[PDB]
Amino acid sequence: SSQIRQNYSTEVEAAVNRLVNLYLRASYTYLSLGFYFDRDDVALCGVCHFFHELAEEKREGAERLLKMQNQRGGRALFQDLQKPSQDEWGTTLDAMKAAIVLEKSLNQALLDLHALGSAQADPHLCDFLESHFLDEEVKLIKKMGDHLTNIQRLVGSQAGLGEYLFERLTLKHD
Amino acid sequence: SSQIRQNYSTEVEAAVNRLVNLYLRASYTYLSLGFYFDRDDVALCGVCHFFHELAEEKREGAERLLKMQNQRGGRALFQDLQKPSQDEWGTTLDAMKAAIVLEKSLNQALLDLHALGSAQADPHLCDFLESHFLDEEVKLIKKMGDHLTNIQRLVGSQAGLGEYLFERLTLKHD
Amino acid sequence: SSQIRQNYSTEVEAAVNRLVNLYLRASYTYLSLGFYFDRDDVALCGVCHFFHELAEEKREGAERLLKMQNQRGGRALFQDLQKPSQDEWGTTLDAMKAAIVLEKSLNQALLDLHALGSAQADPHLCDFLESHFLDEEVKLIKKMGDHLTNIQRLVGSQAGLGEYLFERLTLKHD
Amino acid sequence: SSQIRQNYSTEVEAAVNRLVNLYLRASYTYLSLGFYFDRDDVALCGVCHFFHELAEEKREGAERLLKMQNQRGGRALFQDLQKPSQDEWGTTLDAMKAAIVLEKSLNQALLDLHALGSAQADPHLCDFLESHFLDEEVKLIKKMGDHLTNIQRLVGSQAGLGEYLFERLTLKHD
Repeated sequence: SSQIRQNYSTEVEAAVNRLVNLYLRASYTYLSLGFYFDRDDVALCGVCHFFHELAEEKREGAERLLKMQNQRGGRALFQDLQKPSQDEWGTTLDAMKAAIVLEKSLNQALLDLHALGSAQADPHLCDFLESHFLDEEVKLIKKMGDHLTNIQRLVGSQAGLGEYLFERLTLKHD
Repeated sequence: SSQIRQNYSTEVEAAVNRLVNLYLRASYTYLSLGFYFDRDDVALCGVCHFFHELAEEKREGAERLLKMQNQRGGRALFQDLQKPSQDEWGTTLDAMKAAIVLEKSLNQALLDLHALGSAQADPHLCDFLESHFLDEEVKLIKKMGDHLTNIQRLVGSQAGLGEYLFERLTLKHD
Repeated sequence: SSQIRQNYSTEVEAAVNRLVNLYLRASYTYLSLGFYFDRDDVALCGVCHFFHELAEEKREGAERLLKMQNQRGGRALFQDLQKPSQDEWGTTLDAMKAAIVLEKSLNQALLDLHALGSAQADPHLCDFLESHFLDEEVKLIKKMGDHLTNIQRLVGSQAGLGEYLFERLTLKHD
Repeated sequence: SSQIRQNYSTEVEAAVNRLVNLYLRASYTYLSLGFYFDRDDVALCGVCHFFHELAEEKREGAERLLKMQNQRGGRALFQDLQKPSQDEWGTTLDAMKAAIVLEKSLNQALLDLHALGSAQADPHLCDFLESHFLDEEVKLIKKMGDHLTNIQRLVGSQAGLGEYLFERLTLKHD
């Protein structure tokens, strides 16, 4: 039961639970991506930090959604977290491409949820998705697109050299 | 007169004045609630601080609305402030129930005003109600619901003991 | 491929991947447990912190196992993460009971893996499970048993009061 | 004579002396490796620091083993230290390959000694090899495998450029 629920549709409640699952799944994908880059036959430190930072960001996003669910009087429902789509992620380029596709899918899910909030006249939901979701997604996708462009320019005829240099000079950590 | 008014409907201007009255009335209710808990035959310090903090928050909300009214070129109009609905507020439980009802009514007034802003295509109003009103209300109502649940679990067969313990261990101050 | 693998059986590699899944599943269970205690109709702050701290600990355990997998030249393989066994977790007592059962299952999985390491004559694995897994589990299970005993002594005839007091006086945070 | 020897087999005592010789020999190999990279016709600063750090680590390992030998009441016996297997070590890649082979041989000697300790029911020996030998070896071999992968990706068609960049950007010092 809840003593607090107000202007919070069952449709939005369900969509929020699905978005939690999508964020957690994204986090799990990023967990796998980072560890792949820590394989001794891959060994790109900076790429591990990049994807693991994202794993943490996605988990935090899910956690924020769950906090909001409870603030509104909705009820968290968890589903299975599907294993990531690949066991091996190819080159830094392949991985960054998969990451952009992943983010675009999360972004579309956010847009769909915002549209649902508008349809349900739920301005708190609208406000919430703004800060910490919509703008963060746009910024993250821009960063990934920038990375992709730099990775692509570094392939040329010497892909190994380019991959090393990108990790050394773009993906620094700490 | 005003030299600044732009995209600010008479409908919104009037609704903002009514919302100021509702916030001030809420502040007055909270003033009364707190002092009731300071009666020598009631004597629950933590409950006084809880409601008096809310009295201050509600007054600040009204003040923000009035500042916004002037920023938009609307004109403040004050009405009587109706005395609070009760002279005596019963138990901490009774009081917390009355407080939740009060807040839900303010929240509904905010939602009605946001809807009016949408209908009048007034995005500044929309932005304004977001921060410092909509999200604050949701958070406050969640806190009150949490309190209610804890108060309710403490009644059992020993209501006096439970009421004392809630004030001592949940409603600490300073 | 790997250029580093030495004395690391396929049996242990597979068992390590399964243990990663078990730790992640435990983390997910704890995520759900904590949020349940943040429902407005449950509202036990200290219990949320307790289970969320464990969610973090379990995720870190999985992460350590994955780091070790790569250090040994094994290959991480992720599987679905099964949703937690319950959507609603009952009383603090019910939850603490479920947590102890969960931990005992993880502990048994650690013991099974240590036995496999002994059978495969893999002392690095043996060393690894020692620190940060075996002793941490024993300590955690002891803490949970202590909590259970205290929760049980607090039920008596006044379960609501006891549940509140345990959260207030045992499960403090920060 | 000794007044302290307890549960310390002559087999383990002898194996410990042989392991001291292997560690010292490894240290000597690393001494040679580093100085080769300081030849004016080789001139790779970072590679000198990398191998000289290892020379120090291996000497310290031998010293720890000798301290333990005396703690157990065994008697140190030194043998000749065979000169390193090469006078000239080729490319950074050739050298890193030779280093991995060297480390794998030390690791195997540690595993053989741990097995002997198990066979002789000597848990102090078991404990000792754990910390500061077994786990350090695994970590070091993982680092070397990572280096090898990076060196290999940098060869491509421009080996000179790749060798310079690895030394500049991976093997920094101080």
